[PDB]
Amino acid sequence: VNSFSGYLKLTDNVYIKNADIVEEAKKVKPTVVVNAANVYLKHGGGVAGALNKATNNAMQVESDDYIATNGPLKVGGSCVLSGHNLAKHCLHVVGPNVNKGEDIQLLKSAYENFNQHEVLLAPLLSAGIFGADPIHSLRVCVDTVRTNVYLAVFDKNLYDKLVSSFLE
Ligand SMILES: CC(C)[C@H](Nc1ncnc2[nH]c(C(=O)NC3CN(C)C3)cc12)c1ccc2c(c1)S(=O)(=O)CCC2
Repeated sequence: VNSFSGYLKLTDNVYIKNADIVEEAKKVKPTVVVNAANVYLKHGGGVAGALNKATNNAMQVESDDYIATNGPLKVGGSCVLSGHNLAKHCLHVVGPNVNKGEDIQLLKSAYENFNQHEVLLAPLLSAGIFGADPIHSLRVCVDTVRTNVYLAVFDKNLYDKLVSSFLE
């Protein structure tokens, strides 16, 4: 149904909210929820772990079956799989992990995958333990994505810092 509410409008197509992506998926019922995935689709912690746990492990079982036949994804790449009880589809997107030496330039490619979907619920790519500068990831999102993206950032201090820096 894509019933997003309580979001700050950053541009004509980019919205942001201090919220848990899992709780947003449950209320909004989006056509697409984006997962901050790794190349082998192992959803053990962070955003991936929260989405997988909200599907009672159905996402991980489906992901293991995909990996068995198709092998790993590439950094900057993506894969559409079922969204289970959280969405119609889950778009698993691999952003670069700069804390593991991955190229930050690939973050533009990661966001480009959002342009295949009219409207998406998404986390801020490569933030958290992936180590990218969150203000830079927001700028790559604004500059790259043309479709409607609703960003859920589950940290009030980070949300306030991003909004303040964007309004400069
Ligand atoms: C920046 C940070 C605040 C953000 N985290 C989140 N952003 C939006 N929704 C979220 N729900 C939960 C959660 O733990 N949800 C569970 C509580 N439980 C009730 C459900 C966390 C989270 C974030 C964004 C991107 C990435 C990461 C973290 S990561 O996982 O460290 C590496 C991958 C890239």
